[PDB]
Amino acid sequence: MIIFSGGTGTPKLLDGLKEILPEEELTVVVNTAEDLWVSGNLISPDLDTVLYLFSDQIDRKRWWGIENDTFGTYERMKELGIEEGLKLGDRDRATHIIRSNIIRDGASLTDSTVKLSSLFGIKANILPMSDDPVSTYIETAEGIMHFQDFWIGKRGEPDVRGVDIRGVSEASISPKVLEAFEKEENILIGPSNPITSIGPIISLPGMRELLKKKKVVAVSPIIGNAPVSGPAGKLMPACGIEVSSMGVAEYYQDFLDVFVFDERDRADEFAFERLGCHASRADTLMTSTEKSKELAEIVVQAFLEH
Amino acid sequence: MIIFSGGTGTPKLLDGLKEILPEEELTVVVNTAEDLWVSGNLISPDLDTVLYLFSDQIDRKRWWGIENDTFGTYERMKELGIEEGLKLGDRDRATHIIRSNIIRDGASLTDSTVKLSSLFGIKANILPMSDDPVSTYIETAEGIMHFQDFWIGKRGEPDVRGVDIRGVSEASISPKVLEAFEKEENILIGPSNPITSIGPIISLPGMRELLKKKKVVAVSPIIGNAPVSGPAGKLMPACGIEVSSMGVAEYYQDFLDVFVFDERDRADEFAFERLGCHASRADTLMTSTEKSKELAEIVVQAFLEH
Repeated sequence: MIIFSGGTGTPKLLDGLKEILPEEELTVVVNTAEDLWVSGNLISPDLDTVLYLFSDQIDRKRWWGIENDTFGTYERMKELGIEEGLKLGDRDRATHIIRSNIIRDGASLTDSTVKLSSLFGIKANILPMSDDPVSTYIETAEGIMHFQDFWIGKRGEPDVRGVDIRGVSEASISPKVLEAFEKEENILIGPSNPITSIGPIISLPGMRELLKKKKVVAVSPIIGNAPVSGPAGKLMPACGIEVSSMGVAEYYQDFLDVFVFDERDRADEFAFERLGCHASRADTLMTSTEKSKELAEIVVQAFLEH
Repeated sequence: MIIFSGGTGTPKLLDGLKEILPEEELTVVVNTAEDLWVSGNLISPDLDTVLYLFSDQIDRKRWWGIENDTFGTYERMKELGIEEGLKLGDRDRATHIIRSNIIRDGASLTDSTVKLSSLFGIKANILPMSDDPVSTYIETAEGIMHFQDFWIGKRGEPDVRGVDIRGVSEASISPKVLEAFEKEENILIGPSNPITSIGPIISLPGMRELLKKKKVVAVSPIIGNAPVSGPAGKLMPACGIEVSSMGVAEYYQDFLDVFVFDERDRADEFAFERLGCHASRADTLMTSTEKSKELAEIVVQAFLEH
């Protein structure tokens, strides 16, 4: 199975999915539009969260970075009054370095990910959406900046007026992802930000037509009129998208077969049918692995049913 | 006073010199032929050792790196079986990052040294010999490799048959070093390897002729027929130079004015006179700060006696 992952939502679901399906059969296509070179090394946050999740080292408190990691370099630089831009732990930096040394030798982002997977003892097939650079810029009132500066540097406080994913049009779907699509038929879109987390992946050239030829299931990241977390509350409207389960559904309308939204919503299931997709409800608020596992089972059943 | 520094000998002597002269008056011109980009960031080992020595953070046990530094990142990669090429501490890596972010922004190695000096609160004037890239390669029976590969990777075991300082002829003396020379009259060559620690500096185009117009004092790094530490024993003969204080003096013959070698030698003062330089002996074996101080005093006396 192929899972489109980005943000913190999907990795939480993958946390449960990896408990009901053989790891080898799990192919995670990760968003790279957040990738940034920092302190000489490439940081692929969405790629690393999945790598750490599948290697039991993810920090389940923030759902990014390594559990109880040290910050020697980060602290020393802070004493000198220098800010790396994000809290880079020492063990986490090793991943950036190992990945970047591979890239500096000529290998691709996919190559480094495959290697990191072996080093971490991961059986799942973790792959970046593309081997090409893609960056997400948020057009706010205070000017145009990178997603990082906006979400981390500004705590997402600024007001968003637009979103720009640069390079996506010029990018190419990873060769190994196209290979996976050649042997797969089920695609799961995790409950993440449709604009900045998932959008980049589906925005790649040839992806929309590729999804149309497959069974696609998606889980709503919104439980009502606002997402469980993330800057989805601002980024979505700024793109002319209603912040609701119905909005997300309409967004994937072109290729969505099955949709799964939260119980609390209790929305017109007949309305979803109008969009051309079968919808069902479940508890999408994953407060623990067990809750994630229960949502993963409902999702699997969604693929099995006809 | 200007001091040419490289290796571990000169910084040990600087440790004593900074105790008997005002630090603001010490300008250190540092070797950069050992500089390497490692794990995404530039490492200038000779520059850093001096930076750490003048900021009271040098590790006096190995005379490189920071005292009681942590190795979170280094250890993590070791567990994964990946070697960076040398033991990089977390605090030390901060220095490489701060320096590299500056170079990445478009500034020079000298510019980054000025900034790091401010951050560290150093009064001494630390300058790299040149802003241009220079790399020391060691020609062995097993093949040609970088100094680091030979000294750290192979532990200095290979049989040395040649030394190649690449880029030195294309490199230029740092403009700030030329400016410092314009105002200085006394130049000191610390007791370091004359081939790879001092050699690169005096090999820069125009440097030799520049040294002739000044009062130069050198301290022999050889006691007897071998150096106190380092691979000078292999590198010197591999360049047709006899491993002795006399060999060192002949190497600097073109500009040496005063030579200081160890007492354990008792060599013909007529021999040195023939080379055109006043010579005297002293205990050049610096086993402690006090011994370095004692040797630094004799060195200052050498400049005073003229």
